[PDB]
Amino acid sequence: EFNILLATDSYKVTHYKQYPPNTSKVYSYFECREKKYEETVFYGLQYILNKYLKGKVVTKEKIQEAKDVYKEHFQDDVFNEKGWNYILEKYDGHLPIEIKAVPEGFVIPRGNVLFTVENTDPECYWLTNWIETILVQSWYPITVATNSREQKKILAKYLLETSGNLDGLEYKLHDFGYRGVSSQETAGIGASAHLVNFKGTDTVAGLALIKKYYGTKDPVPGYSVPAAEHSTITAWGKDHEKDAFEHIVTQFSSVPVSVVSDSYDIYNACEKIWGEDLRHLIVSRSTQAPLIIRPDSGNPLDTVLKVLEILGKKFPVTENSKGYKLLPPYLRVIQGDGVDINTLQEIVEGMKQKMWSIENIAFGSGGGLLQKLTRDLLNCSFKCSYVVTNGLGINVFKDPVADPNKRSKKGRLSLHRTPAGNFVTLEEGKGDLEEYGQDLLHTVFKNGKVTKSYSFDEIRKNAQLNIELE
Amino acid sequence: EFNILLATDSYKVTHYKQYPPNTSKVYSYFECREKKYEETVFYGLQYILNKYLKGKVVTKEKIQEAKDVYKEHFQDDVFNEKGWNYILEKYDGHLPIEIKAVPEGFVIPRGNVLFTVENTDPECYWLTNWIETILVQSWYPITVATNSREQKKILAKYLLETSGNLDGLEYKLHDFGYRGVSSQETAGIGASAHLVNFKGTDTVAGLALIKKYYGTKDPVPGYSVPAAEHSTITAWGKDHEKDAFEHIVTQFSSVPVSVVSDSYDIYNACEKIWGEDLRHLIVSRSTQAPLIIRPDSGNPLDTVLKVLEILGKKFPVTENSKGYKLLPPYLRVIQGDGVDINTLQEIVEGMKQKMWSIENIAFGSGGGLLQKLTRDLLNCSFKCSYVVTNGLGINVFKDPVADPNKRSKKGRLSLHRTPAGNFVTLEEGKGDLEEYGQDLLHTVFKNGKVTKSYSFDEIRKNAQLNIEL
Ligand SMILES: O=C(Nc1ccc(S(=O)(=O)c2ccccc2)cc1)[C@H]1C[C@@H]1c1cccnc1
Ligand SMILES: O=C(Nc1ccc(S(=O)(=O)c2ccccc2)cc1)[C@H]1C[C@@H]1c1cccnc1
Repeated sequence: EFNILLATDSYKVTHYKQYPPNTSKVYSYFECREKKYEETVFYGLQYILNKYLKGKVVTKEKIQEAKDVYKEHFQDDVFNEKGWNYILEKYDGHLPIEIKAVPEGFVIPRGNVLFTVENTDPECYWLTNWIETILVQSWYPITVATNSREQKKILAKYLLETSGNLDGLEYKLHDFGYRGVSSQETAGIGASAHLVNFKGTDTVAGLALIKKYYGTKDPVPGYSVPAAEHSTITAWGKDHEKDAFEHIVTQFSSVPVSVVSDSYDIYNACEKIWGEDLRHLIVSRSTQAPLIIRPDSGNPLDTVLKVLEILGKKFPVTENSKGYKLLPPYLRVIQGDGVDINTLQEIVEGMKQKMWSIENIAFGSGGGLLQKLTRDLLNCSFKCSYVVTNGLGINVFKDPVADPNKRSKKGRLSLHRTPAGNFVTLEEGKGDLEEYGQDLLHTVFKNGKVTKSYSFDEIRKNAQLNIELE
Repeated sequence: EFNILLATDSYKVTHYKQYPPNTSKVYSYFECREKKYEETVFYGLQYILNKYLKGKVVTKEKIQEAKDVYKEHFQDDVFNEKGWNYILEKYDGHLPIEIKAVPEGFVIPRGNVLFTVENTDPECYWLTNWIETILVQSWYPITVATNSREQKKILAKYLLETSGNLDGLEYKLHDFGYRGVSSQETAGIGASAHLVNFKGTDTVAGLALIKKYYGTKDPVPGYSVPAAEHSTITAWGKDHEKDAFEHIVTQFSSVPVSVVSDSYDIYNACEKIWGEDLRHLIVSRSTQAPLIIRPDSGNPLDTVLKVLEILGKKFPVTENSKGYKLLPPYLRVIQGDGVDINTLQEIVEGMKQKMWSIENIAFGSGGGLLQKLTRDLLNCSFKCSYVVTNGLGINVFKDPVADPNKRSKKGRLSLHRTPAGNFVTLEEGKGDLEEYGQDLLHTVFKNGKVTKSYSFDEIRKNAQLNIEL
């Protein structure tokens, strides 16, 4: 049983006493602050609104629970029981909050307003920033989606250059991150964010999240293929690696199958086992059911190049119309160890220099894709920009002397199209002057209700690469 | 509804068809593989056992749900319906698995077995590694607890050197990480792991997790203090920072209060606002209710030093018995921006060089504490080491030619004390020889039941520093 009264930074419990007396409005906004990663994919707020913020989120029992916990946590009675009771009695426990946001999947340059939050009842001035902590966690799906998309750009560039098209791009980066994230909930959120850009995942948790909170026309948003792990190879015993390989490809003879080949000696496995002993079982496979050889150790670039070199001498290689080398359609490789945005770039460039097409390879990423990310990558941040005290609106901001990068925006904000079709954020309520057309933010939450939402299909469309559109 | 049949890496769905025929046993183990972080705090498994693995975790509906999902996910009917129905019918949906583990809170050197997993029914040979994915997520609380403990060692060293004792050590690193982690669940898990070592947190989610899954004799495991955020200062308007400060310290006049002081000019705030305009409201405060000044920007070391330099000119400073400078007891500082294990070390060393006692300062850490950590920090890994096929036990392992660091252990494992009091993991069932005393692994889970549990108090005792001991 989630309790929103216990889902904030502890100090926020004490803030209702700290604002100027007679403050009736607190207005705040979220941005990926300007400071690589010049544009961000806005994704994940809809999950948060539906799972945690909407409907009756306050009850008598939840208030009492919070009261009891904070009494001990602070060793003092500081909890705003009266404020929460007001929301319970007046609004049947629905949050008197209005949130405006850019559409999910939108790709927006750094330093723009992405969403705004304000209270709709003057008694609830303190509520706007109470929910900062939970809303700021949107940094995570934003960052996964953005970093995943940047990797897609790299793959698109190199696939296009070495093959002349983008066929299969959406399957070139596979999510291996389930075991490497910090929790089950994180796994679902992170996997869903990756699926904004790609269709391949082994993080099953992502599927149910998308189905529940976003929705797709297709039965599922993401797909996988049969594959071995080291245990299904090593269990056969060291002297029987060939027997394991034979059993596995025979069990999965009519569908694609990935077989990890580095349990003892990746180079021996490729040259002698796959390349000689079991070659007859590989060359007989359909192009719809390739063997995918999976190295999993050593220097990622060096290993990929040597594996390709070996396979190229054991199997018939062709030269595509761009002049790049291509394995036969029944044989592919996946590199799924040590892949992050940096090593991904290094590998595809190294392959290009050695005249190997990117068609030959797919990538798996686990820790790099879903865990090795923090809120400071895109500087995702929530700040108060406008208050009303004694009936007077005041534009407020921080501006630390030692770090101009931490300066925050002033006043009421709105997002607009510029004459050249770019994005601009207007401060100080200047959007009201109507010199930049209509505000692009939409009301997505109001008084306990979700007022606008997006399907996962819409989100994917919004997040497309320019080259995909082109 | 959580569904264990949908809580694994997709490929594991296909593994029941890949093991050698006639395999009746798959036995696997978890270690923080050897390759800085020489010892790890084992913490978090009990949460996973209770929340996800115990009791009736298989139902008719869950099997059908998984069948339907995997049919579309694989575009093929590969799911092991028979195997899961067997567990449902035979064991009322309880997992026929035995897990043995080192006690939670134990501090164990890298490269040792921390827990093992095996099937208790030959039909369920495939189940051992089905649950690898969910169990391996224990890397996270282990890593948070370990990294938090390592920072405690640094703090202990410098607090001892500059003050002669360890008073208040357990409040020197405060958890600010709630907003900076990836989910609500991660927040609770991570916060609870930090509380193995310290008592200060603003990540409230940690308290509920501890109360539900571990338990403490005290009402709560962690505590906080009133504090401002930038919004409660900036809301007063730029020209009224002083009014904000005055209002806040007066509202919280008899309890500790932290006030963020860098909204516009941290140095002006310290020298002119706190140091002159409002000095009378500070020097009158109780030692049990100090003002804690919070910088939040700039180079962390340079800023801390300059803040201390400023305050030392405006407030009466003493010299402790170790020769280090000490602010009056109604005034302290917290650095809570950009703190991680590396910068923490830099700050305390810099303070020591400038003759400032660590008594003067506490640290807050958010992203560095709970989010900027990965599974490869401690190389937390789950591997199969033993199987029985055709009634014969076989010791199995991986040993990749290009990376000896990824070699895994062979056979049945056990953990023991060495004659010198250290730890050793015995391989190949050699623990059976009884030459190394009792196995330190205890059965914690068997056939759907949690069989051994630890309180959070016990875990804290196990995880104590030597210096504390
Ligand atoms: O290699 C694996 N899967 C896998 C392999 C290849 C691809 S692929 O090349 O994109 C692909 C996709 C669709 C059809 C054919 C090939 C997609 C997934 C799994 C063993 C690896 C894995 C899964 C989970 C966690 N860690 C590693
Ligand atoms: O400074 C803050 N709290 C805080 C300040 C000082 C300490 S302390 O110095 O360890 C301490 C502990 C116990 C009693 C008295 C003082 C402990 C916590 C909160 C504003 C900062 C915060 C909280 C949450 C997220 N981000 C920043």
